[PDB]
Amino acid sequence: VHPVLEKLKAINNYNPKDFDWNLKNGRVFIIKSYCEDDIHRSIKYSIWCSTEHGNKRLDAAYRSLNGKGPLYLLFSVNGSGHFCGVAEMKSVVDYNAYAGVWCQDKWKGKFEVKWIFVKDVPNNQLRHIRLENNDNKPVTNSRDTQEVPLEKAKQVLKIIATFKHTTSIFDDFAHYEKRQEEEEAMRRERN
Repeated sequence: VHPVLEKLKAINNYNPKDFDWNLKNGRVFIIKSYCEDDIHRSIKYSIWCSTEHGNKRLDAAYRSLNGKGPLYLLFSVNGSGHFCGVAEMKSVVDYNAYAGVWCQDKWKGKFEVKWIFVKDVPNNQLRHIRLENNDNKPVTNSRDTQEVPLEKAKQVLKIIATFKHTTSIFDDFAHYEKRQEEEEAMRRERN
């Protein structure tokens, strides 16, 4: 286990056993990430960034929720065929600061997150749940920042929370540490 990840696991409480999936209120959105690298950076730095369109949608929902319930984010890397975890949105969107940690280097802005679940859940465990707000297409064919209606979100979160996973993005944390070192070395060589 890479020492950087060991410390993150020590300071956090990933994959809790008492998560309340029977949401009484709050709101739930799908996050469709470009790349595994972004998940690694988000876990390390507890920030996320979507496109300009996606950031505005998440900011508006977080602000309208007014702290009365949680806003959860269900993450899936594009092309992967699975979800890779769940985080809670923990701040308003900052539209002006570049985070400098995404595969899409051009993205401006960020918001704070708290990672709760970090676990791979195959799409075949969720594809039967359809979203009445996306003309009843499966939740697994959603685009980035698609909202999951509350009752469907309870079903999805129950499956994610209880799934006996075998793999997660933590498995090759060492690879992404090395990629970050190289990404940073490349920027230093430019300067």
